[PDB]
Amino acid sequence: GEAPNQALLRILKETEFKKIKVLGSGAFGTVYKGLWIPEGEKVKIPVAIKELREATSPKANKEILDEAYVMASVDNPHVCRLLGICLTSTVQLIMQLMPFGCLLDYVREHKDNIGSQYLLNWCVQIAKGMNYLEDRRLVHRDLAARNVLVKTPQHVKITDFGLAKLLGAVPIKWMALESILHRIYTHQSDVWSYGVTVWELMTFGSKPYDGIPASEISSILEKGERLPQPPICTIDVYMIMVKCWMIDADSRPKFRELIIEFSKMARDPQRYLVIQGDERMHLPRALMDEEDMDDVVDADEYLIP
Ligand SMILES: */C=C/C(=O)Nc1cccc(-n2c(=O)cc(C)c3cnc(Nc4ccc(N5CCN(C)CC5)cc4OC)nc32)c1
Repeated sequence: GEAPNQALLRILKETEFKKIKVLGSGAFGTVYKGLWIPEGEKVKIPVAIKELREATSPKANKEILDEAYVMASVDNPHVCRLLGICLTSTVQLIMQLMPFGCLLDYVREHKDNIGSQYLLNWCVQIAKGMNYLEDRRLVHRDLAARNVLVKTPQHVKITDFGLAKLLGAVPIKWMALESILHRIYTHQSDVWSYGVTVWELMTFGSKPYDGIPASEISSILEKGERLPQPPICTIDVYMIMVKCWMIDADSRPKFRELIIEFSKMARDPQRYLVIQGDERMHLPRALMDEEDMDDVVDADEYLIP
């Protein structure tokens, strides 16, 4: 029924990479900004290293390992890549560094400077990665603006696959109704989450259903209520979100369709999003935690035979 998964999982020596700074902390683990030099080859790769702070807990490791298994098995420009695993006292995940951080943080921080062309483009990129997930048959089960990371302001990537699962087999606000009521997840259910994600970007990081109980949420959706149209949004952009939130999953648009629609819009962005001073805005040595190296290469340019 299924093809063999012939992805390579790479084991790395601790000496190979160094941790420079702490990006985030808490719960099971903390993730570090880092530099990785691979073996014999003389290149330096910027990495995000995530490791379990609380030593080893036998229950805990399954989640970290599963994340690695899924990450290794994916190759796409708009999906985040796992370089290696380090089997120390604590399992360590070495991943490509997304220098500009969380997409959700980014829109909130830069809302004054984010143009329509960037927004439509981000929408296209997320759909492309998500469609790739669909080709895989993997389901994100947790797609949100928070789970998209930006490598350059013009290039974002889907992330947080730890909960990811194969088709067949909490972020209640992002969840589809079929997921809330019946714990059912499908690529189409994923599409609904994509719509909430699009809404977050359009609203520049606003919180959906703010001040609403999750307990409340199923009824509201059952009621047929949905998220409001964003001020920047034209009816054409808003309608796409609405289709994503339709109760009948098959009725909802496919990611492959979503890529098509957003691109057409991206072709003439001002028509579909109206934002004050759209024309004016601009969005971004240059390496941190090291002075020495100009041998740096992005993970993306670093390929493995
Ligand atoms: C979206 C919320 C969020 O903070 N997510 C987050 C926090 C910390 C680390 C990561 N994170 C990963 O979990 C996994 C990978 C692969 C990853 C890759 N690259 C980054 N880059 C990155 C994230 C966050 C930050 N900051 C620093 C400044 N601080 C105020 C905000 C968060 C910086 C950064 O690279 C500079 N993060 C990753 C995700």
